[PDB]
Amino acid sequence: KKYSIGLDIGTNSVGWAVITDEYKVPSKKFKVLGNTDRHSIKKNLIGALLFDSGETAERTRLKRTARRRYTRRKNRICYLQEIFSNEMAKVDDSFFHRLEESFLVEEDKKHERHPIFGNIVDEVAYHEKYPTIYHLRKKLVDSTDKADLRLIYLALAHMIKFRGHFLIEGDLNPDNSDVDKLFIQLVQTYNQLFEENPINASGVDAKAILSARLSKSRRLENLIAQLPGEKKNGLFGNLIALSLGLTPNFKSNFGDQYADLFLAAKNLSDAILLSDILRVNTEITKAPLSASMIKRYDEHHQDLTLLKALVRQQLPEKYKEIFFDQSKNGYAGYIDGGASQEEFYKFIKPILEKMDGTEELLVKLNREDLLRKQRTFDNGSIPHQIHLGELHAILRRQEDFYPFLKDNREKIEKILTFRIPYYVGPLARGNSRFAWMTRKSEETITPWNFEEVVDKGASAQSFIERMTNFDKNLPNEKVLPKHSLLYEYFTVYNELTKVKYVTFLSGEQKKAIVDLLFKTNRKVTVKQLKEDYFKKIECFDSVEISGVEDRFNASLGTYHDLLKIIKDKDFLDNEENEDILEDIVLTLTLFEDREMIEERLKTYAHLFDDKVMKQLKRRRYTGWGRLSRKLINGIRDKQSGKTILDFLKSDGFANRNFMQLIHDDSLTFKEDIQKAQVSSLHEHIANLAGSPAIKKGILQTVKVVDELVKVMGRHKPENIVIEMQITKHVAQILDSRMNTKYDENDKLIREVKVITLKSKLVSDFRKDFQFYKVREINNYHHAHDAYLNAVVGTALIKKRDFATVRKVLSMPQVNIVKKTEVQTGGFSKESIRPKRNSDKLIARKKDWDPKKYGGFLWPTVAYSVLVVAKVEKGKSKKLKSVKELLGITIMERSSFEKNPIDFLEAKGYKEVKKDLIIKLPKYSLFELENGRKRMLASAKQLQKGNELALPSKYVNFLYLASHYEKLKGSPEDNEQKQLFVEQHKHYLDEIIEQISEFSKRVILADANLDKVLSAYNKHRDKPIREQAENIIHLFTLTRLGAPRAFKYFDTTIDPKQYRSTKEVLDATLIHQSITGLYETRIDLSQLG
RNA sequence: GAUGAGACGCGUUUUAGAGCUAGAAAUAGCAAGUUAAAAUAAGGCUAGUCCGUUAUCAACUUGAAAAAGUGGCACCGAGUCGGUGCUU
DNA sequence: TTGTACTGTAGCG
DNA sequence: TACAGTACAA
Repeated sequence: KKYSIGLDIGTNSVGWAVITDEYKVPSKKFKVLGNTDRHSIKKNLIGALLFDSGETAERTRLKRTARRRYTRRKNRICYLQEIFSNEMAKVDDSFFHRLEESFLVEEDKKHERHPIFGNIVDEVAYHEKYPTIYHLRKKLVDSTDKADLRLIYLALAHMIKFRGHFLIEGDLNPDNSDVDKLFIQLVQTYNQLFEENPINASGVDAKAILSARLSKSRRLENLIAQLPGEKKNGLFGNLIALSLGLTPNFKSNFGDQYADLFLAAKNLSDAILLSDILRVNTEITKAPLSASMIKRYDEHHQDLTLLKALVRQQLPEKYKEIFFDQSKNGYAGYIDGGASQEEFYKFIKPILEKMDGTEELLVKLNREDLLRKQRTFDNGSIPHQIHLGELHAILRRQEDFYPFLKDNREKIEKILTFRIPYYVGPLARGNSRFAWMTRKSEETITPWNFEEVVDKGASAQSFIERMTNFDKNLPNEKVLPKHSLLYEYFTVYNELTKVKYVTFLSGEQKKAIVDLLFKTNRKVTVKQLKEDYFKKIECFDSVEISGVEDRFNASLGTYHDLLKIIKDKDFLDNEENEDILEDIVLTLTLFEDREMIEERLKTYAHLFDDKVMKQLKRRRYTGWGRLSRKLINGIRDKQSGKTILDFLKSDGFANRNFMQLIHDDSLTFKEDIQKAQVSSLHEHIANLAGSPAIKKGILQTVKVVDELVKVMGRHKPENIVIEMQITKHVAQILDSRMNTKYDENDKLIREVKVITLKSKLVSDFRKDFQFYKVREINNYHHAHDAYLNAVVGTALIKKRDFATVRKVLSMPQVNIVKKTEVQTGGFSKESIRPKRNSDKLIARKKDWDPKKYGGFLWPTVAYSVLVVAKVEKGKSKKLKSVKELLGITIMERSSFEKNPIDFLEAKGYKEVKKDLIIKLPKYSLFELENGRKRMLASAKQLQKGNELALPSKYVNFLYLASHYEKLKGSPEDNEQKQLFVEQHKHYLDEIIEQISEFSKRVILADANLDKVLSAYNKHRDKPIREQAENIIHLFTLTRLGAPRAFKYFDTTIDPKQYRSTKEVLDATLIHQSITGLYETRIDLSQLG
């Protein structure tokens, strides 16, 4: 009557099995629908579900974010066009239209082919006068005469579109960029640090002595040569090296006294970077980025003509290969091909080594300066303030000439400078799953009127309530920051409570250790404890400490940070100010923009003010903690009256750890956790947590349990065995769904007992008693693993059977089911291919013909559709009937599901029989002659779908033949396995014949069969190890799935691809259930 | 560790940046090249500076959909399950 | 003009 | 690893 179900859940597989109380898997005659002759097939209640891995939403999030960025960039361009329209439309009637249709071929182009002027003479004059955009930018900055309005528009449109980063706040100044002033500040703070023997010095000429011309290690002698009173190994060399990112010997040169020197060295380093990002830097006043790129263009031109002359005169061989070929990573490949800067350097670098006199040019490669482009991967560090200043200079230079620039200077500057804040989110109207913003009005949001439309308080508060995460130990409670005061003091006390001294720590000792050392220094080591506390206070000469090895991993960074921003130390040591300080760290963790942070902290202005506020406004914290206030110093024990944290302060002689406070059942804390932890099936799965790779596994195993209950007359099991983010989720749902009855005195009736097991027990059961398994032979190991889970679980709850378990491990019929997916994702591969005459190119837009504009390729098929119809064939037309599959792609999926009939007559199929349209997803199973099974991978690709059910004794033979000397058991057992597997060595020559029969029956890969037979015969004499590993990889030939290229000793066998789905037109399609015990067999040969 | 927000720089694609000479030419020699526009999932309607690659999905009967319903047992054996016997 | 075989295709920090 | 591009059998 009663039965048990065993499960084994993985990321790609869910194994399931039914056992009785006699450890036997039942077999039942299952009814089969469809038009086939078969009405009932005998099936066993053991099998496994195979499925695709569940993906995280990350890639979707990146594509979403990028798509928003492109939309907003186009919107900025549209805003600038709207500003220009009223005047420039009088200047040039069709300028924006030409810039819009610049992409089109001339025959699609309604207006003239030249985008800017529309006349060839003025376009050539523009390109001669301004070969790059930077020349036009620099002229518009540096010219006082009346300029043409369209060129002004290209300048600001280039500047607004490609606007640079916002990693630096506020405005730029030479006080941060010019290295000399921060060097003066750094030497000033060093001198006030010691004042005995200072190196007093003026500013430094960093343009040679610290930037790329003598950067990194070279500055440690170049700058030292101007100040020989200090040295490269000295502390001045130390600060310069720290200003160059090196690791100097701080311990040899020498407390938070030196932290000022460290931070000033870091800001000096920042000054060198903002100097070196621009070539000209301080060498000229006008248009610094435009000037830098014009200089780069001039240097590129002269070095290019030098390089061409030198190649043409001294080594004319491969002159065409460099400058004409455009395929072998030459200069023509650098410009007209897809060769990077470093690839072009790497191509000509052995060349330049071979040629003579290249030294003056090769250093430009060694400095990465040679023939650089103006649009490069290195432009990512360009701040937006440079473009802002350039745009401001252009509008101030043309303010009086064009009045609408004077009326809209702040408008254009706001278009460039506006950033949607971290906390506002998307500017939706409720039609977004992600948006949380609250409007204070119902109108269009522009950057000019952003500050009077969004309710920043309500949007901010919603942002707090969404972004806050919730505690793993109690999911209803808000987490603290990882940089919270109580979080750091929690982990400091939790690390300190496991320290034992020999001459455990008591409460007063721990409190004094924290008050004299942890609340004084960032890093505390064992030597500091035994020297500054035990000898100083406890008067202990010799102390041995075993709790901590070298130093404490936890530290009070946040405490000393607050002690830095305000020096009112007793205020930090006051328990009344704890919640206020928690609110500040909650403020800086959540927000990154200065405005709303300023609004939140301004409430506390009546406690402290001025310099402390202006200082603390620059601090920011990142990350979030794993614990809540309501657990650390929250719930209280009934008998002791102490929390987690109160127990951490004092626990008598034996000190108890947070995990062991949870683990101990003698307190009410476990009860307090479990009574508060608890918080349609689709509605029930819609809220659960965990990684996507395992959530799929849980949902599919509960569905498998649903189908299994449906099979067995709705009778419940006696117990269900479950394998071990998911640590209670493994049981949670199935306890809730099986156990649905309760009484007034019994809180829950245990009709089904959910038994939890670890993989160590089942693996040890397998390793001890010769019931071995491998992954390469077949996917029967999942079902065998689950059935073994059921066996051991029932045996342990209860506590010829060995013959039964060996027979079940050697039963051939196991219901392997590959779950059938409609494919979802991007409908094509992302590389845009160039123009071609092929019709296979996918159009990138509705009006862009891919024969002229290129397009995408490799489309993805969501599912295939079997159609029977008449197709127009032949010059002398007649209507021939045909049955064939057609692959529906992801882009055509919706258009197919709106009206399948019209979509099929769009493709050439007429007189389509509508009722015989069958939907075939990926991994649709077809059966053919001699039991050959083929799996539909696409409309024009099949896959292997048959299992080689090799008897268990030979699988034992293969496992023992491998791992020949790495058992790590006992010598008697190891030598017994070796001699016992040597006594069966003829199993090798029988298993190769097993492979031959099964592959000749259902794989049909005869050339590959002869290849592996010849390679086996000519490698017969090699020993057990490497032979026994190569037969393991030959099961790739017989394994279900796509045909992969496996490899023998030396030869590599290419896969045999089944690129023909014509044979499944007459096969028997199997509609297999999630457990596969119910099937619907349709004989497609009777259709059409 | 799941999950979200805001940004930047590249890349790709088509076009614009007049190629010259010898040429019946299939072409040969030379010059030139660094930049810009437009798009970056086709598109969708509640038209938002929003959404569109995450999750979900055997077949049949009801139901717009949600969702519900849809398939006997015992024994002997085992090449992807077969056979024997009761039952409506 | 239609099927097969072999090799190459794939946008990130 | 599904699909593309080129190269042959009829």
